[PDB]
Amino acid sequence: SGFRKMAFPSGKVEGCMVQVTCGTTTLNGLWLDDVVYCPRHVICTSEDMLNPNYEDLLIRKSNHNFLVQAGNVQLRVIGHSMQNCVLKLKVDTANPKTPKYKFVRIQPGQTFSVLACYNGSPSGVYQCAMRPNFTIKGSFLNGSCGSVGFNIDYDCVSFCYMHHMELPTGVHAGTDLEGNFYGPFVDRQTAQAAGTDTTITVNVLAWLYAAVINGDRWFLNRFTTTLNDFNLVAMKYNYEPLTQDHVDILGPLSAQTGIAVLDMCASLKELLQNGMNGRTILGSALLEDEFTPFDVVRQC
Amino acid sequence: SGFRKMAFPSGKVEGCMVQVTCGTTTLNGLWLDDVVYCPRHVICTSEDMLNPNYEDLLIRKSNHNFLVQAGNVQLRVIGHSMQNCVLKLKVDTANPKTPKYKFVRIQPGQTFSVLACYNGSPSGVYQCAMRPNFTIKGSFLNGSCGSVGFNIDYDCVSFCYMHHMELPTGVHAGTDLEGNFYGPFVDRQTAQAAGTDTTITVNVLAWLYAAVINGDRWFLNRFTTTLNDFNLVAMKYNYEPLTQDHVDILGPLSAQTGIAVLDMCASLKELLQNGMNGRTILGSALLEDEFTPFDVVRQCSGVTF
Ligand SMILES: CC(=O)N[C@H](CCc1ccccc1)C(=O)O
Ligand SMILES: [Cl-]
Ligand SMILES: [Cl-]
Ligand code: NA
Repeated sequence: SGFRKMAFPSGKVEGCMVQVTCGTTTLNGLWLDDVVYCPRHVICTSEDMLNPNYEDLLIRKSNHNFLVQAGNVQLRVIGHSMQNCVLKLKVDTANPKTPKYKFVRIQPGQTFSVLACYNGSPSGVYQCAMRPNFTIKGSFLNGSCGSVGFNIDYDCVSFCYMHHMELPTGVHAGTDLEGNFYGPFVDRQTAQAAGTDTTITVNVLAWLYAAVINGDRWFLNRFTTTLNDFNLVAMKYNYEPLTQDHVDILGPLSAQTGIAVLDMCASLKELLQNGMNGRTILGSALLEDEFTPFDVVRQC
Repeated sequence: SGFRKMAFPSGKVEGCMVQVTCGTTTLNGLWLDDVVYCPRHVICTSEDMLNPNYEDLLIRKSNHNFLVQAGNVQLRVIGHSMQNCVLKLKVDTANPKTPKYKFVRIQPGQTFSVLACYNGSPSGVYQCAMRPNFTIKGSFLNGSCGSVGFNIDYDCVSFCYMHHMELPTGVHAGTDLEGNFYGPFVDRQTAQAAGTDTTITVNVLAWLYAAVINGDRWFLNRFTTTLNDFNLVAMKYNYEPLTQDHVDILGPLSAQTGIAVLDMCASLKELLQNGMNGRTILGSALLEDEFTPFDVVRQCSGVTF
């Protein structure tokens, strides 16, 4: 037993990380088969940060303006194109370490691992969630752009995130591996701000079910709630509305513990009213929202 | 910016994980050069685990009693020996993915990454501290025995931990890679309990420095203190004593933030005596003690492997 923030093993992603240089700008690229994916803003100069014309900056590049390095090996760029906010550099070598992979666009509430990289080398791995405001609370320094987020279900790597920028509140914005931004953000240094963030209600409930599976019962109560009454209370605490989809998704955890989803909702209403009274749940004195129903069933 | 519980990249270790089976027991092995390391308790039945005679159980077994599987490849065992509570299975093939590595023994308070594995297959990686009572607060299910803990320094993997068992409190016990237990534990089915734990003071301070580097500053104050004064408050709150060595190790973070260690100790004294008054530090309502000073320097400067 025990309950930990756990990331996927990073090895299958490590063997895909390269350094991409264009101008004086170096960041990370993802090398799959014969394509290197990286943030298109690698082609921006210091005066092209506010309103870059990516189509114009790209057409002025030759393949040999792109320096791609896989460890000590210079890769030969033989093609360049742009898909949304992702630059794709065709190279003359397929990565021999390419894992089985796919590209998946995730929804808010979903979790994934991030392999934080600098100069094409891995620094560390951690778990993140896509926040309801379409940001992630990452750990990223200058040089981290092109680091990716991923899940590994059953030997196949699902790439879901590529890191593009830090917003003024210190949270992170990026794209799927088709180059489409999560949320209303753009790859320009024009003033942008995340929407008000909310707590991921379904994930809190999943983590309360995990606490019960690990033998915590102190926060349970004898009450139930309607789905509608729960949402009226929870939104006063900046909690996301719980949908009938979310209720359904919790069904297996409901069945394993024999606590109905709306009984557990009453427990969460009460925890929001009382706080923890100097107690902890699974080692936290806050209600944790970065574990999904799927994460809890995998780990428990 | 941002600050997360961050593991080392696990790829160098993923290439060393194998499945070891002896009779009805399957758990994980570490394949380095031509030796597979695993818990010696792989040779035990249920009966055996109550009062095992490992010497006796092992001399009975032959090489062919150990089934070692590296993905879909059987390795041939050509030798078996025991070192303390670890079994060494010599195999006929050196691991071609053996990284630069050494075996190291860590101290309580030091952190490392665990690669959680099942049937020889890597499942998850997480960061954890060797607790002052020599347990780790792990996440392990049936079949995670032989999962390992490590640090990376440049291109060298330092292996520091092998998982052997769960204690009745849900915390975990194991050995270094030379088979020496961390803490007062034995590999038998018996009544064993974790000693009462204590907070790793130098790590809480490191984490307060991480918070300041990330602009979380409300807990800072005009006051300073002394080791002796702080250590009387520490002892009272079940905190490890702060040594001069610990002050020295925080040197870099004190320099890089403009908060002296004893200035930050005065912040920590006020937090222990007063609580957080409904506030949070780096998204926690508790004082976090599983980041070392080196963890904070590494994460906040982007050290790479
Ligand atoms: C050095 C670096 O990594 N800078 C990025 C923003 C760099 C950028 C440039 C052009 C358009 C959008 C974003 C960050 O992490 O904040
Ligand atoms: Cl999703
Ligand atoms: Cl309250
Ligand atoms: Na102070």
